Amino acid sequence: GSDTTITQNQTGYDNGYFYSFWTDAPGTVSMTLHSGGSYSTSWRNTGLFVAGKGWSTGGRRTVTYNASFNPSGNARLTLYGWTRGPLVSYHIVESWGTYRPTGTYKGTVTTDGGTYDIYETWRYNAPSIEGTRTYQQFWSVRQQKRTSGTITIGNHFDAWARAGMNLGSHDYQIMATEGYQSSGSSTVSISEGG
Repeated sequence: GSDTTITQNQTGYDNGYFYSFWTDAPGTVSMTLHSGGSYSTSWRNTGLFVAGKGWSTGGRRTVTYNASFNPSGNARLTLYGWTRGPLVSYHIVESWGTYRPTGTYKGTVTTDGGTYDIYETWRYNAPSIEGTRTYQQFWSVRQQKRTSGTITIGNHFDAWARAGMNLGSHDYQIMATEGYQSSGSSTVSISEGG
């Protein structure tokens, strides 16, 4: 055999790609690690989770992904990442389930054949790569859903910066499946390149 299925919070390297798996509802969600930059998830009556593959150090890299994205309920297909100093999490949302994420609207960016709404939100006393903290979240949310294509990440970072949304030093960067409650599955493949 050889793919590996995991169910407990962890990060690591699998098949040459960084991966992260996090949930507050152990036993209700799992992640299966495939060749290269690919993984699957499955969840049933879950709490909160985020899982994906990518890079332990994020940056402006152009990336291309392909996904099967099958949420029953609230979920997102996202290029997701973290920075420190300042501590920030960001989300480039390509698709979503029942709910389309929003926040304080700060403009749009048109890139990779689509137009994205830019938002800022704050999280208070929440889980983060630095423990329980209060910090900013940055968002680009596509105006129409898609489940494959290229993301020129630098274009998002630049647009955020024009709106005063400043990033710190990069920690990890993954093509993530995010979920809140309900059930579903995904299979996601990510790679550098256009």
